[PDB]
Amino acid sequence: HVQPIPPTRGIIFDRNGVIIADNRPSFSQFVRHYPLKEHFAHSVGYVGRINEQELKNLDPINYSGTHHIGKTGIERFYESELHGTVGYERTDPIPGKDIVLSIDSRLQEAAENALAGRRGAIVAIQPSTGDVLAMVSQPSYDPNLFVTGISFKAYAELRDSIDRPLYNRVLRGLYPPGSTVKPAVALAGLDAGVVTPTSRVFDPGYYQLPNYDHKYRNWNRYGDGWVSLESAIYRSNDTYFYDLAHKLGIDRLHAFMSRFGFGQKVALDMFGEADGLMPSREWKRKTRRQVWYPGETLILGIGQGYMQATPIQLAQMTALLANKGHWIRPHLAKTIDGQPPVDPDPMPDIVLRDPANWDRVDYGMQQVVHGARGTARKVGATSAYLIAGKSGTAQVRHRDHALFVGFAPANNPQIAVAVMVENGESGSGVAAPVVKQVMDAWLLDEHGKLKAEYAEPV
Ligand SMILES: *C(=O)N1C[C@H](NOS(=O)(=O)O)CC[C@H]1C(=O)NNC(=O)[C@@H]1CCNC1
Ligand SMILES: [Cl-]
Repeated sequence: HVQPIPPTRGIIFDRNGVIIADNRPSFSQFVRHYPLKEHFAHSVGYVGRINEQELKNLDPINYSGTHHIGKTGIERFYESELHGTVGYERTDPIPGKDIVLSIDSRLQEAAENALAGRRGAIVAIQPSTGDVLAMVSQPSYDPNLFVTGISFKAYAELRDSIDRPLYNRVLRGLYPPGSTVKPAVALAGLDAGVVTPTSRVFDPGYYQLPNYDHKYRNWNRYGDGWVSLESAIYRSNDTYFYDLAHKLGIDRLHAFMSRFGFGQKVALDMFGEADGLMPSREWKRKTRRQVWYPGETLILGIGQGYMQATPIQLAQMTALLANKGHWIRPHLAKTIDGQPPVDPDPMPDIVLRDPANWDRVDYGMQQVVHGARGTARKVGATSAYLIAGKSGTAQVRHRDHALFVGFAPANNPQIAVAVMVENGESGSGVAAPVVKQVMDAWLLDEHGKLKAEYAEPV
């Protein structure tokens, strides 16, 4: 008599080879094991028993003897590769393909530590390679409770908590990116030619389009005076980008911010990534069926309105500013079966008509943290490396979310981080120190100094 044999699920490693997912022996068959538990619930995901629906959507041959299936995260997206082929009693089953993740969990743990128990999300990207060095969504849960079947009570402890431990804030958490988009908006205006690196704008504390008497007010009521590209970035002036978005138009704004990855998903291998929203004139005609008003473009110049962005879309934009426009999609899976995965649908690189604008916007982001009048100047006083970042706030009872993106070292980008702290208020005061703690753990040795590898200038 012949009898089928199930295959063993592929092992999951981090970027340094620490095991993220084993298989443990049980009797009356292997169970999947997550030896780091909550530190990867939203990155790797988990597996569970196979339901009524997914059984009529799986090979009865290859999945014979396989009673569990990927549910979310990496286990699902690469369920095919991690599964394998069955054997027969001896045709031996070929074990599932092993996956090496890009995440360094010495940075994943340091990021969760930097979040300090607050609800939110942290995403770290290596801009030259696209490796997702960290993917953090707080709070967490133990993925080892669904592998065997989770008690309908313990599920409720997850489901009926208002902190939402099941919410993957990195992938399905959509927030108005706020002031953090202003570097990309500046590049949109600089590219079109409506604004030049030295062209000035007087800030009386408000902006009016040449038709209405209505005033679009600056976050500083009394104004910043004459502001240029750099002054507009390290002070995050709203009137400068009110004026920039006006002279640019939403037709060429939505097109530019789309090439930065806003609108649809950015990553290569992230299950259930929300597209986000980059509003255009065609969207509002479909969705709301009303003509686009020129006042709706000005709120977009400072990252507001109906615009929706996921914390990974933000981090990819941060890596893009670090990468000088070379488009490489973020990806968790570093290698599959020992070779890196290939992007089937790449994104075109962002080729500016004056490539020096990259260094000018980066220098504006650079003075955000280190300038004498930067919003996050206190963060730069405690730094051993140059940080080209920018703080912001998201729009929302309770307060509003604090945001801060940034890459470092500014002159040789090795890390790109985007942080969203729920109800943090001060992008400069809470979200900025979290980036610097995440960036510190990646760049600093264990004695507080910058690593030898990253110090040399290029
Ligand atoms: C961007 O989101 N803004 C710029 C400020 N810089 O962030 S931080 O606090 O330095 O870290 C933060 C506030 C936010 C802002 O409010 N910008 N201005 C507006 O939204 C209009 C002025 C008041 N009504 C809207
Ligand atoms: Cl200030």
